[PDB]
Amino acid sequence: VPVTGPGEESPLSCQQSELWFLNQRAHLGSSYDNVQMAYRVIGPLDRQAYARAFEGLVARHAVLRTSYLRRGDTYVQKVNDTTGFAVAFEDVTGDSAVTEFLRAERPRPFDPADRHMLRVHILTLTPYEHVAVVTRPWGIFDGWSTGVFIAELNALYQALSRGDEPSLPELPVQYADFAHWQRRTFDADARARQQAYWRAQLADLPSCTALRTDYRRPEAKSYQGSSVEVNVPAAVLDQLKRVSKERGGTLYMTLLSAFATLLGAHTDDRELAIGSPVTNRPRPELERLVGYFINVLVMRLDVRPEQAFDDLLAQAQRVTAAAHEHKEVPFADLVRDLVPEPDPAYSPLFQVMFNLVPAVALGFVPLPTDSGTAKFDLNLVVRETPDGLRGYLEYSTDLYARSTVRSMAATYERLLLKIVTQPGASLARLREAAAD
Amino acid sequence: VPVTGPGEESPLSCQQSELWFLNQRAHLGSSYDNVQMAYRVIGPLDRQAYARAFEGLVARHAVLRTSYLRRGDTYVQKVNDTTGFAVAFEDVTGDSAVTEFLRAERPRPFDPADRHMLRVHILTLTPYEHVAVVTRPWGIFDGWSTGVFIAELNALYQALSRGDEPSLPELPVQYADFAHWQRRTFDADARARQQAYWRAQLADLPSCTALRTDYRRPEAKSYQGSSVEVNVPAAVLDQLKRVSKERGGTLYMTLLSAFATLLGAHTDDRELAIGSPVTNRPRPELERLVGYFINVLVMRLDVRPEQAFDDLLAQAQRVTAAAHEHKEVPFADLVRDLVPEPDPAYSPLFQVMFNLVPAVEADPGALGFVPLPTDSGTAKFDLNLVVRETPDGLRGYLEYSTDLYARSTVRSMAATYERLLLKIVTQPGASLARLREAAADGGAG
Repeated sequence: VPVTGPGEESPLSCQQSELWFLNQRAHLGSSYDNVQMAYRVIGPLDRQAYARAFEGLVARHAVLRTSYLRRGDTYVQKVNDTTGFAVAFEDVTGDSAVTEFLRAERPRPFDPADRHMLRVHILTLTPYEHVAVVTRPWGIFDGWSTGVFIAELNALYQALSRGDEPSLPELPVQYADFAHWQRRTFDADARARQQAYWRAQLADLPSCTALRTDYRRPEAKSYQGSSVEVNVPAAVLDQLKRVSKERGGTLYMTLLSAFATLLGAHTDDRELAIGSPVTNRPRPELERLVGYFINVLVMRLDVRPEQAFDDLLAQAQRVTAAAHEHKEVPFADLVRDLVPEPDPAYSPLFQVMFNLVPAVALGFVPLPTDSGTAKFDLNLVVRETPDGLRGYLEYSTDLYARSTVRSMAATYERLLLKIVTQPGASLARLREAAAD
Repeated sequence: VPVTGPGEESPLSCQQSELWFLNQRAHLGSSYDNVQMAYRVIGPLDRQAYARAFEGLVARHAVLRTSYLRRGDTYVQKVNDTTGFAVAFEDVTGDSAVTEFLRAERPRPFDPADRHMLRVHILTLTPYEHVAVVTRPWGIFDGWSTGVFIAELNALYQALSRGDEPSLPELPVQYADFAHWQRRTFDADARARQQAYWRAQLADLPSCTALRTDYRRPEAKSYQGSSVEVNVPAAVLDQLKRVSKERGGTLYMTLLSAFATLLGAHTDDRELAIGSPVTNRPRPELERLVGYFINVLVMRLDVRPEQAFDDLLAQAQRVTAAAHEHKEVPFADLVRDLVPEPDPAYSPLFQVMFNLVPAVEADPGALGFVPLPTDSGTAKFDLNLVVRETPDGLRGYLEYSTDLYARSTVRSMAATYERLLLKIVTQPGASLARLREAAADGGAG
């Protein structure tokens, strides 16, 4: 319900506890974590109409035009009018020039006091070829919001180029209203209950995972990394979705179990802590908004090699269900409460992350950009697509070489198929089968 | 003379005003400016002997073992012992893996209160090939100190490889003794005089150059950049030296004049502010130390197109001669005095830098060295020409900000510079405009 008026300051969210400037690193830089999205537009493009489409898209969503102010010991979010935003134009010749311009564009600092958290550039190569550049800092909005952003941009441009009136569904509630609703629902009791549950669940947990690396762990993390591509065919993904249904779980649980089985071949521990970002949209009005609804949970999973993968999958389902009940407490609070002094050589409470994002005339070709960053030792971000299962494995170059991570992705691809074919075997047998 | 005892606190020298923790940037990080020196050691290397040679350097050179501790609103240098230093050994298979390892290791932080201010990695590739990574923060030692460091490393390694003992010339003084002398060798008057000279010399100057760029200038500098190669034949260098000695100047003056003439084709200002780093080692004792002895001086040149090149050469001689007499006050102090509020769009007090690196001065089973190209993709200035003298001619690169320039424009600028040098060689008394239009015969790139 609307509980926000003009000139009123709203608090933050549980998922807004790690935007980009609440996780500052001294040796890395404030803007090392910016998110840049670039597209190539093909065909006769009404450039002014496309700029107006971006203007209207910014004016439609209030997260793209919200500021952050320091009120004593805490911060508040304020909504600004779309006045001031403008799409910048530049004539660029060649692909290498575009790449160099993008590399120069991404690390430009964003400020908490910025009126707009977005930077839009249209690069004019030819009268028929253009490049659209979208840049934001970390913690602004997630992949769901990105798909909504792109779809609404395309619709509004199509409705505005040929002099028509744009027609898009009205957004029922604002993000600030959602934060206000969560504040009054989650004040002091459920927070304490979830914190106690995570304290008891994550008890007697090692501070770090004894994962074997190619290079010695430095006394301080550099957070420089790369990524390698992982691809799963559509038939294997369909078979995974089928085998997940028979066990009463979802595809995310099966894929997380596969990731846990992958990591047991490089560690001697029996308990693996795998972080995982999960969507928290507990209302019908939130499936359409643009914003950050993602929170991080640690999956404490027993990885004894002698247990059959069915038992592992059931244990993973139970752990996810128990964590899905306690997904409201921010991960930063858990880290600061359970690790008072973080060792600068590794990431707190887990060193491996798994992510699964749900499935989402001019021609559009996305421009891949490698940020060259790694917040964890490993990070799996996989996507659901009509032609299969596509994603990347983000690794740290302090500890790992490229070849080992590529082999890890390949054996993960083999492991998914081996799980599909023979789910009745144990983890040791599964890894032995996937060794070849 | 040595006036320092063990475990005694010492003040900071003038060239130490720019190490890393007094020139931090919020969005760049603490370790964006780390100087990674990497080179390939080819042939049979005694890896443990090489590590012992680096340790002997750390023991010999107290700068590589000095800590920096805050005492109030300043910093002091305390010379720790040689205990603690060790060489990290890693096994790397592949040059792309080496490049990724270098990119990851370079931004690893250094602490002001560390016991040793260098990281040495002997990346093992094959039994007869190695990569020696000497990563240090900015301001630890400079190019001349880099040459001294490399020569002493070679001497120590050649002494320790076989069953011999180290035999190196004894160092009469230490950098702490140099700092004590430098703080003694003024009565609060030299700083005032040099500050007054530099504030009077740069007065009535634009806060930024009106140079033409391919792209519009962003609100904040991204500090990303690239470079293009500059190459000059040996004969052209010899003729340039002949012209310089005929006119009563040096090679640096002629190259700076040529650089200023090149920049006139891309601007409408009648004056140019060009920054340049210079060596300050005013003692025979300091000529073989390891340390930081570089200050940055800015050269102001008039580039009106109706004047002959000889007038520009004379003006360059005058300004360079006057600059070397006032090369003690740090450039950071000049920036603080003359620039109250810096603009994040451009570098302060100058956006073009010209650098002339001083020149650097046989067993069957010796080792070969190949300096790995360390292009960090950083740019502190809009344009940065860095050249050095070699027996094969003149070598260097032209560093440009990627926020403003495409590669083709800077490549055309480099070609125009190399053509203008030859035009100057073959035409002594031409005019600036005539030289520019003669050097423009590049066929539009």
